[PDB]
Amino acid sequence: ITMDEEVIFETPRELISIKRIKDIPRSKDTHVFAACITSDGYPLIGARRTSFAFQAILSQQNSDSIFRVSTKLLRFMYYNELREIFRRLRKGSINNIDPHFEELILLGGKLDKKESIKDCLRRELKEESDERITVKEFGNVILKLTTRDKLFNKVYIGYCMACFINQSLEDLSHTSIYNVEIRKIKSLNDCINDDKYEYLSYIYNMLVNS
Ligand SMILES: C[n+]1cn([C@@H]2O[C@H](COP(=O)(O)OP(=O)(O)O)[C@@H](O)[C@H]2O)c2nc(N)[nH]c(=O)c21
Ligand code: NA
Ligand code: NA
Ligand code: NA
Ligand code: NA
Ligand code: NA
Ligand code: NA
Ligand code: NA
Ligand code: NA
Ligand code: NA
Repeated sequence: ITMDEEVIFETPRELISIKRIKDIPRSKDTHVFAACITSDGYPLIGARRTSFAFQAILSQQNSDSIFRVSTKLLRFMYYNELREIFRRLRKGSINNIDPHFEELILLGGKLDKKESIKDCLRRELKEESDERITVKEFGNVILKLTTRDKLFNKVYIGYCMACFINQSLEDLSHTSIYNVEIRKIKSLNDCINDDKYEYLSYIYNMLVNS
């Protein structure tokens, strides 16, 4: 990708614009994402601990005696989340479930006050991986990600850089991860059937092949 191509991807849930920019803004809480490449050359992706759908559902409750859920969202939730919703009612079965669902996200987080971009990336990578990810080298390319969530009608902005890390894929793939932010770190190329695979793959390719 050249300095001024903008590419717009669409999935059943998201529209996302990816555009190469020169500098990251820094205001209140800028969001910075790490596209991590392992020592053995694998692109990494996180499975968010809480799905976007279950986060939203929880935020929509307003009564101790009423629980409300759009059934369209059931296919975008984890097993434990579905169990929590239906734990008291316990009907025979439920419909529209995807047992393969995972909420794929680039690792990363919010920029602190007067925190450098690279320090933010190092710190968030450490927090989200239980101290198991360190950065050998940062890439040059900076992408701005603009995402519209089609289900909730919200727009999000973040910025992404490449992080070539010291760890191998296997280094991050024996021990389960205990974060409140992340339930798994895995190879993006183990996720070919995910709604997000095409645009995440594009991000990695643009960051390393430009
Ligand atoms: C709640 N939420 C967060 N994101 C993404 O996650 C990034 C950070 O999300 P955040 O809302 O800024 O902080 P949070 O993780 O504590 O919620 C955003 O820049 C978005 O990329 C989300 N992305 C989509 N498509 N839908 C969502 O509901 C959503
Ligand atoms: Na941001
Ligand atoms: Na049952
Ligand atoms: Na149902
Ligand atoms: Na299920
Ligand atoms: Na999905
Ligand atoms: Na994304
Ligand atoms: Na590390
Ligand atoms: Na290591
Ligand atoms: Na998806």
